[PDB]
Amino acid sequence: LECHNQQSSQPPTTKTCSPGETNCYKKVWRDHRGTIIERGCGCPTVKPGIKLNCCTTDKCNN
Repeated sequence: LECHNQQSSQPPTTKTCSPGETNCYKKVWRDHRGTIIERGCGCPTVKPGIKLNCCTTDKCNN
């Protein structure tokens, strides 16, 4: 599996996940810096204050 890994509004990039990984994630929240989006491999738990999407196809987390 490859997923997108760039932050926020930066130009899209990608990485290959570790073997066995079937998830990509995108995670959006606000803090003192502004709005942050983090993208990568896997899928963390749902947390208050964070909008999370996890998807299972190449480059889906754009």
